[PDB]
Amino acid sequence: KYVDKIHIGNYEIDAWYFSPFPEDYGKQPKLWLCEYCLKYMKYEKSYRFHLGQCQWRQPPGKEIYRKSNISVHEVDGKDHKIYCQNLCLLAKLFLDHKTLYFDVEPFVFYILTEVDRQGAHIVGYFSKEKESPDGNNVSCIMILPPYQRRGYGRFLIAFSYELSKLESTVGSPEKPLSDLGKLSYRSYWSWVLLENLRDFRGTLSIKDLSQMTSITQNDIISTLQSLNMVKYWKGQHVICVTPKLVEEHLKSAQYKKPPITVDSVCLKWAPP
Ligand SMILES: O=C(NNS(=O)(=O)c1ccccc1)c1cccc(-c2ccccc2)c1F
Ligand SMILES: [Zn+2]
Repeated sequence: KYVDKIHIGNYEIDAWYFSPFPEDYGKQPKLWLCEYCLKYMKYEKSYRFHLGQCQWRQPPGKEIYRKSNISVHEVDGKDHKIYCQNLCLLAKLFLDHKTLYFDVEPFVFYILTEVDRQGAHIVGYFSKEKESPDGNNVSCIMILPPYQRRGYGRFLIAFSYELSKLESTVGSPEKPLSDLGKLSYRSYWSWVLLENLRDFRGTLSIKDLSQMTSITQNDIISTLQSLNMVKYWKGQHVICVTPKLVEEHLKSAQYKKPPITVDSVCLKWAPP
């Protein structure tokens, strides 16, 4: 009765939440999605027919990042409305709190793919308001279940701050965050701030760290509080840490997986 399982590419994936695909699509045992254009179909036969006809082998929009077989496409919701609506309905399967599926024109979408000889395979994405009155640099961020906890979420969160740096602005993801999203941001912020605290020593203020990382002062403070690296003096949070305590944190299992890194040399983008 609601969609509860999808087939996309070589994966079958169970749903986590309701998504408002048309009612008729929910009635089927599975929903079949083209992994390139994201069209959703009701039958294995209409899916197989589509696979032989469809000419897409990557997302639409512009490839703004490519390094080896990792790529990011920027897709404006006004230029590619149907693709973006399809992506939003797919994402809502895994996001409890996303509420926008059809009115995609105010958004830009950054689609992460991993490329082989067959084409560019969607891993996840994040959406971002073209104009955010609140300074949100991510609206929703979703990594499909088979790629979760494998470094792709870390890449996309880093990528989102790389755009913010290019815009000379700080940014924070729109709340509420998902459960995975919270853990992932907390770990990313800790990593970035600890690595900057290692490389300086260093007369870095919180404002300094915000300008260097595009992480907001508030998210830096809440992170530094969770690491017990801040003292408070007459109304001001101030950094307080030894080089050694910084290394103790970084030696921990959390920060030991080799990251897929965002190479600024491979990013092609300027503020619109
Ligand atoms: O994969 C993830 N994080 N794990 S990760 O290895 O990339 C990572 C992230 C940050 C720090 C360290 C490791 C990840 C990161 C952000 C969002 C989601 C997500 C949220 C709701 C529904 C579906 C997915 C994630 F799954
Ligand atoms: Zn297709």
